[PDB]
Amino acid sequence: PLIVPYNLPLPGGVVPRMLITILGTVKPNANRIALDFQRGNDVAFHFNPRFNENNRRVIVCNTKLDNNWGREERQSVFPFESGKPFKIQVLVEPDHFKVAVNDAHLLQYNHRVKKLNEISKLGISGDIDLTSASYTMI
Ligand SMILES: CC(=O)N[C@@H]1[C@@H](O)[C@H](O[C@@H]2O[C@H](CO)[C@H](O)[C@H](O)[C@H]2O)[C@@H](CO)O[C@H]1NC(C)=O
Repeated sequence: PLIVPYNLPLPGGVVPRMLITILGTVKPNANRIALDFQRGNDVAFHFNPRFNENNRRVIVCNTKLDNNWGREERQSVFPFESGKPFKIQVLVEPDHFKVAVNDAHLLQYNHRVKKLNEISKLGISGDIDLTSASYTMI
């Protein structure tokens, strides 16, 4: 097991065909999970399952540039459950991050930060027990 928050270095940045796999279990009565793909202080892709935003479960995705959050992209399909093991796979494609949860496609996020090679770390945080975080090329 890994200590949360966990920083996964992405040496030389991300590139198309890189697959990141995250295995963990959601804590009971979780509030949030977050993945933050970083370019220095900037957040290229923030992926943020929220378990109780005004008694709704929602995934919020966004980009933070110069300390400012941009336009949120919201997904109401919510495959995480409190107390239960999950797998998140993030596949870098030429034009977007593609995210699957428990083997099922969830969402795509168009690249707003376009210097992919500068996206050099992934932060994993939130209400989880983290089992594994790794990457491979497909
Ligand atoms: C309903 C709505 O628009 N709520 C937003 C919050 O989502 C937003 O929260 C911040 O969201 C960013 C990602 O976009 C990130 O998850 C931060 O950790 C989180 O604090 C908040 C502040 O940017 O703004 C709310 N908007 C309003 C109108 O208050």
